Amino acid sequence: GSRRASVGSHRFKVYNYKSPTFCEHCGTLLWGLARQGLKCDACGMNVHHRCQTKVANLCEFIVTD
Ligand SMILES: [Zn+2]
Ligand SMILES: [Zn+2]
Repeated sequence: GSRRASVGSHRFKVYNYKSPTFCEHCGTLLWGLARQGLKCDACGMNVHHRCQTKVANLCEFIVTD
């Protein structure tokens, strides 16, 4: 089946956003045409590069057997 996992760290990777997107740590716009911020590979959370180390929430995602 599947489980709702909740883990201690995100897996952030630089991402190229295609529409105006806001930082899920600080709230403000991820500015630019490209490389505007980091998307978590596991849950999709978007943050600024400069906000990465400040992120304090759990990373939640569905795991399917
Ligand atoms: Zn995450
Ligand atoms: Zn931010």
